[PDB]
Amino acid sequence: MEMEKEFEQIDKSGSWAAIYQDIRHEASDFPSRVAKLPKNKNRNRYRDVSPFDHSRIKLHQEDNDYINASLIKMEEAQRSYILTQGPLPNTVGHFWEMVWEQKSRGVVMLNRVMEKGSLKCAQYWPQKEEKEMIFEDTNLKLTLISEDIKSYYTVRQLELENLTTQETREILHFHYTTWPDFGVPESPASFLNFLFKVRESGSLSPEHGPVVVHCSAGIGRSGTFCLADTCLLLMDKRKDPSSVDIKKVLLEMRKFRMGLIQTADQLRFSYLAVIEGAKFIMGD
Repeated sequence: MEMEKEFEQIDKSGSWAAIYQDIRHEASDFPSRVAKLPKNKNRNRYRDVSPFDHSRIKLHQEDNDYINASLIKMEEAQRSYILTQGPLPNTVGHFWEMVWEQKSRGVVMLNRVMEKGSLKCAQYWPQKEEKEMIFEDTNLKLTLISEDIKSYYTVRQLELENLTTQETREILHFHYTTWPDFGVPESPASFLNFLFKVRESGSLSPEHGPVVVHCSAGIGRSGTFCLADTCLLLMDKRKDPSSVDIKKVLLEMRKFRMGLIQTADQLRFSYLAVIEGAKFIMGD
């Protein structure tokens, strides 16, 4: 069923809550035993959001290999993403350790450091060229190279140095700054414009490791980003673009991380973004 028609159908009948609850009922449940170990309580921002053991990212240290992050592997679309929580004060060094070990080219950030008067993630990158950051627990140096501030997003060039080997790499930070404190955006135009800028950079391409994407919990805004990307890529690839079923793709992605898409408003917005973004994918 053409999603666009399915869309008007749900909208006229006002069934978005009932659709979303079907998804929550059919979604996978797998064990997350490593996340719940007592030695990791201060590595988890929220008690009810954990990586499954089968898909979690492991740090390459013998000490404690745990970080609240998951590998979403999309086999038909040939895309992979790492979804993670906003870094905590005790995990900023683990975050950049992961970015290095997994060979990512880009980091995607969908939240502000402060929202609704409270801190949603640590200030984990440097704000001035001449004031670099050193993560002594994981032996890494991070320097701001350049900054391009636009109306709806900011792009930053960062240098990450492994102080153990003195290798350096360029990391691109893509920061969407205008998601509202409550609800979802009214039009998906600026979110789609942002997604295409990430694509154009090479950060989503198979010559690099998976992009790292995060919001506060790493499941809501972050889920919207990867669901919309994967769905548009499948409409490109398939003989019949109408065969792309957004609810089935979301359930496949939830085999890899719990809770992706947090509200019925986020579900609706994901439909809207795919429908509108298809009006370039099909040749316009």
